[PDB]
Amino acid sequence: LNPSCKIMTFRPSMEEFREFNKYLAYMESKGAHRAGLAKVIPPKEWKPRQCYDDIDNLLIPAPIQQMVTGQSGLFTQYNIQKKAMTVKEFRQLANSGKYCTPRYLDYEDLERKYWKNLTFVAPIYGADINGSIYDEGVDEWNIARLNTVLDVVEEECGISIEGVNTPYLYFGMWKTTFAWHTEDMDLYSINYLHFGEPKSWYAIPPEHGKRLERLAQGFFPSSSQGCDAFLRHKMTLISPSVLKKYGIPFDKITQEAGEFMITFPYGYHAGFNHGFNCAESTNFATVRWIDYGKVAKLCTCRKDMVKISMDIFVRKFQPDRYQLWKQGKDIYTIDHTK
Ligand SMILES: O=C(O)CNC(=O)C(=O)O
Ligand SMILES: [Cl-]
Ligand code: NI
Ligand SMILES: [Zn+2]
Repeated sequence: LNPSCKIMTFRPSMEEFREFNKYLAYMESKGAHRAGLAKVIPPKEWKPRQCYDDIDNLLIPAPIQQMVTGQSGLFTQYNIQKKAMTVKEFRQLANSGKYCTPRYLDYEDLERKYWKNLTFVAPIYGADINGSIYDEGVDEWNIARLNTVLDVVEEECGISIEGVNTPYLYFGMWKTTFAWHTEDMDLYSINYLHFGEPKSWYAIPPEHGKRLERLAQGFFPSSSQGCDAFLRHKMTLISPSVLKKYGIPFDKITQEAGEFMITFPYGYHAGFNHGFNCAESTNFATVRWIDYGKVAKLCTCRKDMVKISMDIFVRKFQPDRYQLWKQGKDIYTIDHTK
């Protein structure tokens, strides 16, 4: 139990680290999941890639100019697609006077500059690129193959996981933003920062998630009017100032190069990149997630949003409740602490 619900940081030895699934279980046994987010710093000797030089040549097919509109800690974000770009070209763009990180004293100061400068120059994010940049043969915490319940269902049972378990690359520059969200189907996610400047995160404990949603609904009654789960559009920014004022409990932490972040089922998070960087992420599941999956509020307003059938997971891992669940009689409220 982690009763404060504060974001925990783990520093495993190489032996404790080798097995991702085992380590995640250890993390949750210390109450890591109550914060909605955790940091894992792997041992210094562990390198998922020996040389990042070739990545400069990688193509970013569809870079995204992030346009923010709003005022005083409350913003909506929309994307404008830009020309394809190599990573080398993107790096040079990010480091130019227009797009580079401002001078700052410390992270708190930099955070302050972010919220103050959001509606000026629009940053460009190289987001959602299919792929992994781990060397072949790296078997520890390989984002491309984590072997979680998600992978078992896909391979043993022939069920479509939706490419929820496929790796994505994200090249950030200063001010590039990720709006408040939980993962598709309220899954876990894992995020590794390969190289470059940090990434700052805000997190809300799963046990206070509904309070963020309520606050969001108040500030964007428009958005809310058109969609039960509008936060899933990933367009809504709410500053910590606004959160503090309305008493939404949250925590913050900065991920540095070589660090893993793990977000947990129904753990709301958001944040921004400090400058040029490269992160790799995917979604994954555990048995504990199943109850979240069966109860997840989905996007009602679009066509192609991600929706995974929960039938196989309930049938295979919750056989005691399967029939009751299919009858609509599996009624419960989730203990985000267990
Ligand atoms: O780095 C980003 O663009 C945001 N990442 C996440 O929301 C995540 O890894 O779960
Ligand atoms: Cl700035
Ligand atoms: Ni996320
Ligand atoms: Zn929607």
